[PDB]
Amino acid sequence: PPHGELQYLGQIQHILRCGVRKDDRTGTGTLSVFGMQARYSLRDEFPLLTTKRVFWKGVLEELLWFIKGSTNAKELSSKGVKIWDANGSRDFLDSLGFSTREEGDLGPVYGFQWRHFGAEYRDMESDYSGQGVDQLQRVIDTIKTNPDDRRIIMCAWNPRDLPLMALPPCHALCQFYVVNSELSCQLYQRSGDMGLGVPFNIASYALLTYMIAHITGLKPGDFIHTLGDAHIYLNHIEPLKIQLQREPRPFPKLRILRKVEKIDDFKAEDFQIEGYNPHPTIKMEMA
Amino acid sequence: PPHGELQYLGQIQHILRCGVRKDDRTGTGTLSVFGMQARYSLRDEFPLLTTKRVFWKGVLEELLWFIKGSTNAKELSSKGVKIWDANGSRDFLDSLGFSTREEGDLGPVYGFQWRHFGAEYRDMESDYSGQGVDQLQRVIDTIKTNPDDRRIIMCAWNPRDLPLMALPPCHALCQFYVVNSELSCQLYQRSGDMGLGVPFNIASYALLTYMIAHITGLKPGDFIHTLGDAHIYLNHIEPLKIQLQREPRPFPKLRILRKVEKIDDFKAEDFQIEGYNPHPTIKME
Ligand SMILES: O=c1ccn([C@H]2C[C@H](O)[C@@H](COP(=O)(O)O)O2)c(=O)[nH]1
Ligand SMILES: O=c1ccn([C@H]2C[C@H](O)[C@@H](COP(=O)(O)O)O2)c(=O)[nH]1
Ligand SMILES: COc1ccc2[nH]cc(CN(C)C)c2c1
Repeated sequence: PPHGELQYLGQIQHILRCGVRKDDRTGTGTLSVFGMQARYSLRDEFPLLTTKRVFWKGVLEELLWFIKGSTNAKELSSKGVKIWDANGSRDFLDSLGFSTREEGDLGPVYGFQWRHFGAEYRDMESDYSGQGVDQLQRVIDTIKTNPDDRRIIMCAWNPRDLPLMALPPCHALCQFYVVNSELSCQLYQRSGDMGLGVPFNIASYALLTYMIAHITGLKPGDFIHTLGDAHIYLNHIEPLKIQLQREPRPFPKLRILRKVEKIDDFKAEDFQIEGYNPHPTIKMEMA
Repeated sequence: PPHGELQYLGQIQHILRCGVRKDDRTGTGTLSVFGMQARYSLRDEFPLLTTKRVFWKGVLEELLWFIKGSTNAKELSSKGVKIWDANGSRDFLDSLGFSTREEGDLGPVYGFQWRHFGAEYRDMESDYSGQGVDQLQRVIDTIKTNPDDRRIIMCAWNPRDLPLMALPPCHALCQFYVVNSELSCQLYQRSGDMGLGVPFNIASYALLTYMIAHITGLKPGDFIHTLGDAHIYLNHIEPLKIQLQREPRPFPKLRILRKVEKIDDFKAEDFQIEGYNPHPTIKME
């Protein structure tokens, strides 16, 4: 029964062989394919990629940050995780015409949409209690009361709020599904950096599925990863060709160390990655 | 290496062999798989399924109805296409607590979202000019000025408006992509009836892609169909097993009979399906 990581590596091989040259905003260039799908099992395994070490602390702190409803990059930065800091910087905010906005205010991004979809975004420090649709909690309620429902969806893509965001969301939406006491999740990702982001993104939503499964007393099932523009940056090709030489090691397991009743109560210390034996990281430039 | 209609037929075979028995809202029951994807080429071909005749007039009138921004089921019904009528009926509207709403008012469904996303929905007859985001026109503008953009998206799923809709959308969102003068489209469909709906749905978005390609002077590329809950109802299994035994005929072509500048100007008579040779329909409840 073949290792789950071979699907990701397979997508890299497909983009390298069949992808087409395409320019982007940074003028690095890409090889790109439109429309891909991979399926990663979550049964007695957690799909944290082994051919290159994935930044696990980042995955976990960012997810907890989303779940709090936070849109303050400084709040994620306090936890050791810098991945949203460039997008919240005075310079980057000024380049979007948000001169009046405080540093770190990303606008109504993921945290805001999951917890207060459709509320009037004022700033990051504001009180949004009871405003908008709490999509995350409604997903959890529906899994509990009506698991066979086909509307268990969480949408981050909000065309009305897009002009206020520092970055339009990659993770447009995700859908949940229940059968035989197993919870699965599909993610529609409109744009995927296969070198840097994708492994991280797989881990983010695998972890979300494990958390919701625990709250609802279900077993994790599959994570389905669907991509729109799936691209490799040209400066990542040599690093990626190195990574493709590495045999994957078995995926680790994720233990949840205590019983937890509401999703708001999860803390970083509640999670233990057990058996993670990645090969060494390879450097790959971003902005 | 399987192509065209063989992808759809392949998904039917996969659900029949690997799908899991599941109850649904109606308690008829289904075989179901979660997460599927198919790729249909649009280059010198139009993916209107041949193993069972697809209701072409319905596809076309409904798409033009969406594009107008209409949310009035009676307006689609006037054109011979009844598929939204049950959802706009006085009884069905009363069962959702919309006793004050006129018959046919489906609420803020596709039409409204594509043209006025985020506007305050009052009723179907109201004037929504300049209100909300016009996602359809913004897709067209972006394809013209910045084809390499990865944000060319049209979203029908609006959690704030869901409680006002007669039906929550199947077609959550769709995304466009341009490379080498070819326009492609991916559709995220959260729930797919593989027997009745899916063939129709493929045709709907293939046609949308052809229309936008024409306005933007691009050639059609691929249509990618992504599904969430992909199911076959149990009463459709015997009919579907019959359909799987039919050899597909080549896909037809779609001609666009005149030059058209804005997407609002397309009319039913502008479109010609040429070479369509389907097998006879099979009935499905
Ligand atoms: O969680 C994320 C956030 C961003 N990106 C990527 C994809 C693109 O390479 C780039 C953003 O491009 P745009 O689609 O925003 O234009 O960063 C990811 O892969 N995952
Ligand atoms: O254009 C459409 C509209 C609806 N359906 C389907 C899927 C389900 O069988 C049913 C909707 O059920 P829910 O997913 O809303 O629960 O209708 C389609 O396939 N295509
Ligand atoms: C309060 O007005 C708003 C603000 C942001 C929004 N995003 C989506 C909607 C949809 N709504 C008009 C029903 C919205 C409304």
